[PDB]
Amino acid sequence: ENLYFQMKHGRVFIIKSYSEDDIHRSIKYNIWCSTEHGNKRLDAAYRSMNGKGPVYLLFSVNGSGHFCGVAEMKSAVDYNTCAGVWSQDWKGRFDVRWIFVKDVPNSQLRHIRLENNENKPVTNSRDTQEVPLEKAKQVLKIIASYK
Ligand SMILES: CNc1ncnc2c(Br)[nH]nc12
Repeated sequence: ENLYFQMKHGRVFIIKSYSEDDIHRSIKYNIWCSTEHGNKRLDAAYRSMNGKGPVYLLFSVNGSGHFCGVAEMKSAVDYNTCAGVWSQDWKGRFDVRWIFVKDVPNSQLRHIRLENNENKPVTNSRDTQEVPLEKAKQVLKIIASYK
């Protein structure tokens, strides 16, 4: 048995990227940026957490068929930073720490559905879709165990 993930503090968000370049840059420099509304949502969650638990980011490139890894949010959002550092010319930056870098096919995860998103498969989420914690524990377990 593995009962590690089944912890009652933590918040988990889907991150969708159109760009494989942005993913590589994120892993290289441990930073990320979302849309304006995505940034606001992540920033609110990080600050309300007050270090009592992690904010996890589950990354997937749009259209790729797989998640590509897991990172923890590690700072609030800085909204006034150098423009143009990502593939398309994004307002701001925050720190992350990449945890897993591995491809996990959507087939491994499509059966987990999100009650807060019309019971759609977690694999059908938009950028910064939040994941209920009890579903997030199931997703993290499948990702950590995929080979
Ligand atoms: C740099 N950040 C991003 N890059 C590419 N696509 C994204 C979406 Br969709 N939301 N944030 C994104």
